[PDB]
Amino acid sequence: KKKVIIIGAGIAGLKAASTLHQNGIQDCLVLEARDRVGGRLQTVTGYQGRKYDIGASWHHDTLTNPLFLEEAQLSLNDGRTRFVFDDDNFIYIDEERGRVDHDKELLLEIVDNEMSKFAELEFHQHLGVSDCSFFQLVMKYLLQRRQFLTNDQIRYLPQLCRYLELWHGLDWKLLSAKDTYFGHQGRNAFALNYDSVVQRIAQSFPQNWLKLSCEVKSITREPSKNVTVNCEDGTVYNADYVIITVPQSVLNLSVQPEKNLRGRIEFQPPLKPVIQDAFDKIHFGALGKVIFEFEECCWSNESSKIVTLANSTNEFVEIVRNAENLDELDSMLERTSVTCWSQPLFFVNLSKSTGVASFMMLMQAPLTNHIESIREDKERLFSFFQPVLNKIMKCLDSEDVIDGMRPIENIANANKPVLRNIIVSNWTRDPYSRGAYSACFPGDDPVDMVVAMSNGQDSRIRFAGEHTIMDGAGCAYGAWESGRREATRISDLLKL
Amino acid sequence: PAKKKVIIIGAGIAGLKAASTLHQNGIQDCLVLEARDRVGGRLQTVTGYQGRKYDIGASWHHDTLTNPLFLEEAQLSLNDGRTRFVFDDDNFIYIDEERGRVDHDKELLLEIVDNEMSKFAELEFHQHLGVSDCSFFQLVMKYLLQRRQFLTNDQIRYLPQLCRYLELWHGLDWKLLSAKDTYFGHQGRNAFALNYDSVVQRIAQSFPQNWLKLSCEVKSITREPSKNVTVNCEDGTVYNADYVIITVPQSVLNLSVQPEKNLRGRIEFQPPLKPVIQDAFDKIHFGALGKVIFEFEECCWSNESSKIVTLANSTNEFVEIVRNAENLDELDSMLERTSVTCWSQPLFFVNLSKSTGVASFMMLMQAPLTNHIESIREDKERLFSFFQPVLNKIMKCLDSEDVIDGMRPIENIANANKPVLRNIIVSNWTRDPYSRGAYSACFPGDDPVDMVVAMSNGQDSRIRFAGEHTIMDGAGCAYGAWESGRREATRISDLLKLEHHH
Ligand SMILES: Cc1cc2nc3c(=O)[nH]c(=O)nc-3n(C[C@H](O)[C@H](O)[C@H](O)COP(=O)(O)OP(=O)(O)OC[C@H]3O[C@@H](n4cnc5c(N)ncnc54)[C@H](O)[C@@H]3O)c2cc1C
Ligand SMILES: Cc1cc2nc3c(=O)[nH]c(=O)nc-3n(C[C@H](O)[C@H](O)[C@H](O)COP(=O)(O)OP(=O)(O)OC[C@H]3O[C@@H](n4cnc5c(N)ncnc54)[C@H](O)[C@@H]3O)c2cc1C
Repeated sequence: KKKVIIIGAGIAGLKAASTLHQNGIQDCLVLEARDRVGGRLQTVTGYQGRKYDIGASWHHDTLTNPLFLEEAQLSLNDGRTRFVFDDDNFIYIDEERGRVDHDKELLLEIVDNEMSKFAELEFHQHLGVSDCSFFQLVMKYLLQRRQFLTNDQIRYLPQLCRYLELWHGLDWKLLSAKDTYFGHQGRNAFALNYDSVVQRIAQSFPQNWLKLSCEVKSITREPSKNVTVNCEDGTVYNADYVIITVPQSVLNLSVQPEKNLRGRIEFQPPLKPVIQDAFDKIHFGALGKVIFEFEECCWSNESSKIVTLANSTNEFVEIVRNAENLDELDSMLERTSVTCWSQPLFFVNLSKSTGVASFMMLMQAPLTNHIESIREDKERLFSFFQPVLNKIMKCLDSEDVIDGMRPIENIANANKPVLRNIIVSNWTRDPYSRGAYSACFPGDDPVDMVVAMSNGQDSRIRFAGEHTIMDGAGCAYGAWESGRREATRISDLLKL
Repeated sequence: PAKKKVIIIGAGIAGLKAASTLHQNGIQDCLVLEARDRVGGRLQTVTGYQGRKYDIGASWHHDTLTNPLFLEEAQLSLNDGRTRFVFDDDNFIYIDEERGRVDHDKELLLEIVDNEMSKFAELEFHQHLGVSDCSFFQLVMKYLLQRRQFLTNDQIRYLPQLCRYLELWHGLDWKLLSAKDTYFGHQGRNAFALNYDSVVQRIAQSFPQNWLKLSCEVKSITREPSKNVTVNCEDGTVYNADYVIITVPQSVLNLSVQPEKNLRGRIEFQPPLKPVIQDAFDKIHFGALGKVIFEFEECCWSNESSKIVTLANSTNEFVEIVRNAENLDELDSMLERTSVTCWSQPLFFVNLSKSTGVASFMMLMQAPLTNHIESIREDKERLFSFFQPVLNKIMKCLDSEDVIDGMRPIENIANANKPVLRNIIVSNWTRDPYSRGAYSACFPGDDPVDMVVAMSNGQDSRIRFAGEHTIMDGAGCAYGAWESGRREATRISDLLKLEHHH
């Protein structure tokens, strides 16, 4: 039947089909479980046709990102704007204090810088079976350096640096301090429609290759040198090769009993031991998103980066100043319910960088699942997030946010910000994502997963996806790369 | 010919710490020979207007996460409430002559593109060797060419100027400075020594004061083949030592591998310095971080920040050139074409009023300016004229007015919010024969590791070396010198403990 069958039509599978096509391979299929292409790339339409990337949103590592360069070379030719560089001076807001960023007395970014360097030291060339929760690492720093920090620095620095949760979508007690501090190949570029990247790659191979709304339920290497793919609807396929691009979290279901779990793939012979073992040394984070769409911007556009700090206390300073050592420090902090001030929140002020009166808010586990479980209660959401939204507005030279999500406009706003809609992501609940992207807990190492994935179940069952490659690991451009990788190798093999 | 266990040449912080450690262990009959009438070497605190003191040599403790000297200081301050240092890392205020402030600018965002420029550099150099060095200037050109699609015009105009404050971490213009060694990461914040002479005297008074013998310049070090070191002061005194520890600045030691015996400071080695050692002098060179102190009557300006960098003049034509070049070679060439002014290079200014109370700026400067400015350090009114534009511009950006030359007090009452320059102090290191520059940075192609190896392994088992130029951790830095003196002395201590029964 089919020369190559690609499972999943995310950026991996799409690039893999595109490469297959580019090398002259025909009779390939792309089988996608969702009713759209793009996977964790998803541009959503909200109020008055504004568009948002509820999935991946930036090109990272833009000095070296081979996908981004590709995009830049297009913009160099047709002049149009595919991305904007929106790195900015973060505006940091504590509920009580207001703006703590760029402070003459607080100097929070400076000691943040010291803690990052402290972290790079505490790990690189020493090992010692280190690794601890990003939280544990920050406590260590606070112990070693308390003599050289003010009380406010001890209060507010540990909250400010929790902006790092939104890089992985994990709370700092779940984040590997090791993974917390990784370099970045340069500025970030906010994609002005990642769906246009998807569109570009998807229309670059025959559309009759793409079969939509077709979950795959099993894959079997009849040792007679072909691969049986069995879709859920019952259609079965005879494939020379298979490129499986299902998310890491999805593939993980393959190595547990009970196969009803939607998205799982039954492997016969099952995933070989060097594959199953890697799931122990790498996990999945829950970065989530919330879009607040306002009628029009009536707040300062000083910056597109605004992070609200979780509440901090005078007695956290005291406990720090008292502990003899880290065990005493960890133990003393034994001292509820969740609000919007209970964790850091990352707000992209789109009005400055794309001219659209909306905020793009990032959130993390454990908050992400809870907020995603109530994504349709738009009134709950307005209640939960109203406090930080007003603190933002007030620090941004505006006023409290009016709930204008159902009709009846009073006409007297003009300088009051009016919320018209909220969009929420769903990746934790969507059975075909089951989290955000690869992310490690303390004591993980992607290296095992990469190796296992990159070299295949056998020569016929291959793997692509953001979890399957070292450079750009967890990023859309790694996924992309991993695609071109598998397809290039198969292209050379078919091309006889 | 008196016999000494160890003889230390130079009473800089390598010498003093070495003497401190030797005494700490219990070694007796040691000697610190120093050519100057004072100890401290390139650490020296001077006094100016109304007794205000300034460290005209080293001012900061660097790498305070690890700097063992700093931790020693901080352990003492922890133990007695005394203020020995103050953390004075601030958010830089950047000043361009035309534009005024361009720091932390919502449109310009130079700090962020500076940061990417850093990563660009670091990506250019990694793993190892093969990489081939270049000038720091030329790298910034490379970054601009490679990245002009993603830089605004004002970014291309101003980023090159803003980043050159690295000249002031090295004392070297960006065309003299090695791209490789430029972004040498800093292990934490810095602490401004509140008197570095408190360090000097504390270490100086931790060994027998009769060991100290200032104003003796060492002019020859002769290793008798019969396992004894002869030392020759210029006053004719001759000494016999089991071990010597040379701590003269690399710039001074370099003269030993030239002829002309009469150069001030030069030591005559016999045997000559190891061919391993002579060679390392080609793979490292010397920096000229200078300093100038501007003392004003009182502080009548904004104390937003203790850190102010004035930008060398730039042009929009430069941007044009950057957009319209085809490659690095042709970019370099288009760049071709004034007389030097205060606006001809970055200048780093420390507003001590905020960090210490004292109404005085501590401005740092770099080769080639330093030597020219240091060579007119006595012509004060020439100094004032030369720095008056950047001084005035700074006061404009700090909510004050132009500076009144009040060096020759003729007085005025109607000065309450006008700044009055009372005194200008200038360093002198490039012209001091016993320093001959600041501390040694890297030229294009220099590998500082050669020196550290040739120094740290000694001329032989008895002629040893310490100093800022003789150690990896803290190279060029007072704690590098400090740790190096502990090194040679700790090793000598152990050897003499086992030396033939005691
Ligand atoms: C909130 C969020 C923000 C992010 N932001 C960024 C960012 O700014 N920059 C960045 O570089 N990356 C970002 N990422 C990560 C990026 O989205 C992913 O790395 C990328 O999409 C990887 O895609 P993939 O091709 O490996 O798999 P995907 O695109 O996730 O999925 C492969 C496809 O397989 C399909 N599939 C699953 N199970 C089955 C089955 N049983 N049968 C058939 N098909 C199946 C899925 O439906 C999916 O379409 C973000 C991720 C999240 C969640
Ligand atoms: C302007 C400036 C600013 C600086 N700022 C900092 C800073 O902020 N932080 C930092 O960590 N470092 C700083 N440094 C560097 C620091 O000052 C040096 O690393 C250090 O002080 C040098 O110590 P040393 O003991 O190796 O040499 P020195 O202190 O130079 O000691 C060498 C001694 O040898 C003597 N001598 C030379 N020839 C002979 C001879 N023939 N006979 C006898 N004696 C001789 C000299 O008189 C001198 O006393 C700065 C340097 C300069 C110039």
